[PDB]
Amino acid sequence: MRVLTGLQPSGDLHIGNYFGAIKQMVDAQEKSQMFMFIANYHAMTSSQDGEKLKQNSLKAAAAFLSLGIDPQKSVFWLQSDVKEVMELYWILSQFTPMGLLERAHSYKDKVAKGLSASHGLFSYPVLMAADILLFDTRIVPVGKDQIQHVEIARDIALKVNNEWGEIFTLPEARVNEEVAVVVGTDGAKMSKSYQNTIDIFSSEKTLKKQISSIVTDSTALEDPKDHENCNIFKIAKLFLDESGQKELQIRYEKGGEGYGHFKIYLNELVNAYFKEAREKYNELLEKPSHLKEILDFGATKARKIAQEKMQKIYEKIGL
Amino acid sequence: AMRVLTGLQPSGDLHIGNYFGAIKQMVDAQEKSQMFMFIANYHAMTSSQDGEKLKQNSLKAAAAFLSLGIDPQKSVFWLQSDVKEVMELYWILSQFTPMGLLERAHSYKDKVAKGLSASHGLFSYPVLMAADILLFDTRIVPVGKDQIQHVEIARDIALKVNNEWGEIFTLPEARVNEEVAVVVGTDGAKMSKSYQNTIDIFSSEKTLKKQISSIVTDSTALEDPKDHENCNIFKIAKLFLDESGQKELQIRYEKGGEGYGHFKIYLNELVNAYFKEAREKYNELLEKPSHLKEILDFGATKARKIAQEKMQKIYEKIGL
Ligand SMILES: Nc1ncnc2c1ncn2[C@@H]1O[C@H](COP(=O)(O)OP(=O)(O)O)[C@@H](O)[C@H]1O
Ligand SMILES: Nc1ncnc2c1ncn2[C@@H]1O[C@H](COP(=O)(O)OP(=O)(O)O)[C@@H](O)[C@H]1O
Ligand SMILES: N[C@@H](Cc1c[nH]c2ccccc12)C(=O)O
Ligand SMILES: N[C@@H](Cc1c[nH]c2ccccc12)C(=O)O
Ligand code: NA
Ligand code: NA
Repeated sequence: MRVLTGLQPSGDLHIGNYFGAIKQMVDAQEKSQMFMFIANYHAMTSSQDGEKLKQNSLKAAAAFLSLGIDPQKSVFWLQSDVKEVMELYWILSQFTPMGLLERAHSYKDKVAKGLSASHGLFSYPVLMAADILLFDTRIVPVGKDQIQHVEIARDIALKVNNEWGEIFTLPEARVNEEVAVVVGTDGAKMSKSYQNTIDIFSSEKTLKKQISSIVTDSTALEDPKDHENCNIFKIAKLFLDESGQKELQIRYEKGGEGYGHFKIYLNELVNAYFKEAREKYNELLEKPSHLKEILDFGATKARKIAQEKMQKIYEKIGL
Repeated sequence: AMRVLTGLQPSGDLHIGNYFGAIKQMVDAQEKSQMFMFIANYHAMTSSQDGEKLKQNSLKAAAAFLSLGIDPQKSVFWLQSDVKEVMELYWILSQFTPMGLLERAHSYKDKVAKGLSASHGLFSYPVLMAADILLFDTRIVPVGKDQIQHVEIARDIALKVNNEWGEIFTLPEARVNEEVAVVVGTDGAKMSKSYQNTIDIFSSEKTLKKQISSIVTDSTALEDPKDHENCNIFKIAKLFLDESGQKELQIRYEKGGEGYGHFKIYLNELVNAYFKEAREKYNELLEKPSHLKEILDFGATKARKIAQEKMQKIYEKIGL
């Protein structure tokens, strides 16, 4: 069962991304050969500022490598280096009823929040179907809002298979509901669109600003504090084993220590936890030639698989 | 010396109406125009996914146009799918294409109006066509009224792109070719495949004999003078005859003593001799695939160099 994950290059990774998905992805690499790609063609649907898009791609590559993606075990590349996905995209469009795409909620949702009503935004799910189907993907790890896109991919595969014979694997979404939802600085679900994030690859000065923004109770410094509902505790939990959690909890219930101290402590836990990844990340961005090499290594492996599939597709479509 | 670009998407068998109505003009434009012509095989995928047939149609189309006069040395002639850059450009242009432009395309509207369901491919092809045009800095796109809106769409995309990124694309213009003398079919009506009134270029002599035999004549006795002004044999023969050739035929008509059966026999001789070289070349290109490939490969290298230069500029703007 091939697992394939496309990764958005847009924006800074935050601890919610890390504990909610990335860590699981990294720890799954010994279980099977996993496929992961930075989806920079898809990033063009929300911006055409090339200088920014290009840096976003480099940074995303460096972030995921530094967080534990192993290019030896896995197949990790930049979407735009394997150009076969473009041709399959066009071929798959001949099998995609407009009806299927007009219904898609993701286009409506993105338009409603201000994105441009463009052909690229509308066509987003077809290109993603090409990503999935080109590599005979069985399982697509996604957030809940990308489930329908995977479903669209499958519907397309069914239409192709019905016409051409069983040439595509039928993909299914995998969402993990087991995972804790990481609260942001305001108490709501941590997300970039809420600007309530604690970012992984920021300077200590920047991280301090973020942690300081965390909303808390009005409870006096002297009085016992409720750990169960405290955002700081809730985030600290991510960095603490059983004893450390209890030790912090005990500081909460004693009084004489304030949330300002708890924030100081959280800064320490966060800086220490991602210390190694941050240095690796800055190290990769400092010498971009090594990053290009890692990405090229990954592309070579993905391209071989893509080229094998395209040869079969070429037979069916007459290329 | 403005660049003229035409995508070619033939269907069924080519007939003398396609030839004298469009192809000859295109062939003759080569010496004094900068002509780019491609077999639009990506676009043919919108109405068929029968790969076996699609592959053959492409080979036949390339062989046919080469046989009838496309000069690979003078012009740039290639198979669309050999220059893959066009797919990448198509995706980039989609980001600059508002939905309303494509929703208003008649090719999509007409389909939905007659009840049918449309594929994303049908909806999206004006964008791919815009990529075809813009990739090569086309100034002039020779098209049928059919296609005017598509060129306008390509023009709107280019303007949007240029507004965002600078001088990236040349603004293309449609050229409707006017107003070419219609070719009469075997039945008196305009020759067309829909009517089954055609005379085909690359058929067997048996099939040509059959088509010519079907030409509608008048009931005039064998020996009597024939009226060349109303005769479809004569009207069709004119295409293959110079002014004094027609005159010699017309004398034969006015003289009498020769029947329409004999004029049809004559018409066969004219058509077979006129296309003899093209047919032999056509068949040769299909029987020895390597020769056609060499020619298509050459065309593709000339077009690809231009496409690569455009993409280098595009890459700087989109971050690739
Ligand atoms: N606050 C969060 N808590 C748990 N998981 C999260 C959180 N934010 C993102 N994820 C995970 O990361 C993925 C979605 O990332 P994404 O939506 O692009 O980032 P963002 O939160 O900024 O909007 C999903 O797998 C989701 O499970
Ligand atoms: N009878 C004709 N006389 C003049 N030109 C023609 C004729 N039939 C076709 N053409 C030319 O050939 C081109 C393609 O026509 P096409 O759609 O292949 O014909 P049909 O109606 O047989 O399908 C047109 O752009 C037109 O200019
Ligand atoms: N749409 C995905 C990114 C993506 C692109 N192609 C994919 C293929 C498979 C899985 C995910 C993707 C996201 O928003 O995160
Ligand atoms: N759409 C054209 C063929 C075509 C594809 N791309 C083009 C670019 C320019 C001119 C024509 C084309 C037709 O139906 O005949
Ligand atoms: Na978000
Ligand atoms: Na017709």
